[PDB]
Amino acid sequence: PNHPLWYTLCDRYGLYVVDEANIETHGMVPMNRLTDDPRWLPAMSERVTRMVQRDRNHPSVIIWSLGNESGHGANHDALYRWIKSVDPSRPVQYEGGGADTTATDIICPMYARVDEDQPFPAVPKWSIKKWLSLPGETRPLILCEYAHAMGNSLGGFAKYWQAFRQYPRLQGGFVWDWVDQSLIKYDENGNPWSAYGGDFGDTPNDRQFCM
Amino acid sequence: PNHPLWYTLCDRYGLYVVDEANIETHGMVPMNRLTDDPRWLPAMSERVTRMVQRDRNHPSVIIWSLGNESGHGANHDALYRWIKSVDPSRPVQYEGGGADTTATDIICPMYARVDEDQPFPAVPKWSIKKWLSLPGETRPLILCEYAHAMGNSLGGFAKYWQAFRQYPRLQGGFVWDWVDQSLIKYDENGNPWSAYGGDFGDTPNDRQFCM
Ligand code: NA
Ligand code: NA
Ligand code: NA
Ligand code: NA
Repeated sequence: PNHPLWYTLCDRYGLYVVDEANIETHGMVPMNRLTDDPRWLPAMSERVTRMVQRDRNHPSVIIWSLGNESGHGANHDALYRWIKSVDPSRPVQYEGGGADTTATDIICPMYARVDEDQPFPAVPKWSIKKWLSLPGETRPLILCEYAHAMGNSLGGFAKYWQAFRQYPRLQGGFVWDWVDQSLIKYDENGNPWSAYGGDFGDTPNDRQFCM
Repeated sequence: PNHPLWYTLCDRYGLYVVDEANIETHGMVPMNRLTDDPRWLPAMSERVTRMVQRDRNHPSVIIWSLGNESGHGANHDALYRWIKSVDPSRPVQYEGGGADTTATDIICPMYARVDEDQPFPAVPKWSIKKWLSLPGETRPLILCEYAHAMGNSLGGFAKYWQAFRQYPRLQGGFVWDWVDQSLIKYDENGNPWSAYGGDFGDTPNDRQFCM
């Protein structure tokens, strides 16, 4: 959840907002270790329910998200249902555990390609075109993350947009991401420069991957 | 319906057969002029019912077809239902009226392309990959006719097969077609040569389009 002013500005200027609970357990092995554990349901529930209680009157918020990169655990299903019950006005989405779980109203993969399949075990990233028509699948598809804009990037961006326009059920995506997470440091002469991971003596670090 | 021996041979040698009623009204304007007419329901019914009565015990027959290029009329819907009631063991397909009507269990277009839409009014031929995922669509897609093998042809054949293998619900198709419809004529020296439309003084005719 963002600073409260963000929603007011999105209401007034006009932007569709996905409001996302502060839950990410990416570094767990496996990713759902905490999210499939009922001992962690109370802490997770507060991050979801208190978001909804705060932001539910904002017209700019059109979709609730259960968080990010926390696998798919039973706690996700419980909290998916909680939202559906308390606020029927907004779809609920969540990408974890394969982007098309029972905890999402929208097929919301991250970095699924347009034409090329990436058949990872358990959590494949199918071509977005192929994903829509898998036996029994009926949901819309909007990428929660795509076209990773790191440095000299956005090659093949037009390929996504051609697909989006041709396929009714491909309804777009969210580019990753808006702004480089570089920080200002100062040299000997007091001149500013853009810094990334490791530049503060932080270790271990992931270097430029924050930009 | 074919010569009775054809089905015996397909039973014993092993080929899947689509058994198709002798109903084609292509030259009508519009194409469904007779098939939407209840006066023509009796004649149409006999061409469907008498085929099913004859061929229903052949294991090689796996799908029934209501005919070819007769648009989509209420007579098709009536006869689709007759077959489903009398023989639940086999799906029913029919391409007329846009390949995805209420008179077909299988999306069965003719010459729909792999990636390219052909958005004809009323009877569009969508990209096969796109067709599967149109809002609400759940049926398998098998082209009743594709890769028109006229003369020096079959360019782009590999594109269909790549798509068939990638997409579960793209379950193949039937090439058009097996054998040139050329006829033997003899010259002044009694030498045989291959003839087509117009070579018998038949007029009007469509020349080499039978090959
Ligand atoms: Na679209
Ligand atoms: Na990053
Ligand atoms: Na297939
Ligand atoms: Na022909």
